[PDB]
Amino acid sequence: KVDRFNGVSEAELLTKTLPDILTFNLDIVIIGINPGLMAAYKGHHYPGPGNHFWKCLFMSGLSEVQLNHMDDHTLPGKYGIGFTNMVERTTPGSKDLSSKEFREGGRILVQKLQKYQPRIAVFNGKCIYEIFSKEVFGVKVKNLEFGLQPHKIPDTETLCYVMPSSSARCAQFPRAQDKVHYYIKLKDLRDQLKGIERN
DNA sequence: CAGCTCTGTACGTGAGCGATGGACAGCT
DNA sequence: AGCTGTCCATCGCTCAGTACAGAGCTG
Repeated sequence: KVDRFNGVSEAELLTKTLPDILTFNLDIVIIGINPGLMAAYKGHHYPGPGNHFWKCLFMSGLSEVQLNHMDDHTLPGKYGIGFTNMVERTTPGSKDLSSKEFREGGRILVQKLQKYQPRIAVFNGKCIYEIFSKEVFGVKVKNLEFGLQPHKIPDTETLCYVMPSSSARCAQFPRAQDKVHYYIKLKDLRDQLKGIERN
């Protein structure tokens, strides 16, 4: 046996959830798939020592310094960034989640986005946008692409932006460096929106 | 046949944890 | 010089979505 959670069982973590960090007037809401074990353990967003989220946020220039999971509550006020997940239930990986859980998450998610109305809904993972698109827009494309989506959240001006998951489980974008392009394009989209709005 | 959905599988990089053993200091 | 134990550098093992082939299904 290997002690990964400082004496806390995996079974206890599987019962924990991760709070949303949402406010009104946000530029960005990072939508994770669900909490992984370390996120359920810490009660903070993307604490995975290998998770690329905080590294990509810094390397892209979305944060001026390298931040970590303990900084997640400062993001709404300082950077205009919030957090939620498509699915509430904690699991080791995306593969443990059922189609029903994802669709229930999708309905709750669109209601949250319609309430907070961030400038950009950022899907941190292709898999959750695949479900969201079919469920909310009734659209299923053969080749779903990353980046800006051609659909706004219904009854809002909220854009949908898709990125490969920040999880290092994903072999197709093996390093933080391979995902940073999407974070840079996110920053550019944010800056472009703030330019049009300011007169 | 030809699209589709569904499921099983393979995949690159970097980090914590636990085991290993060489360096070395304190003893006598 | 001989013994013994700690430190810690280092290594192996495990871990943290996505694309796609092929089966099964249906138009």
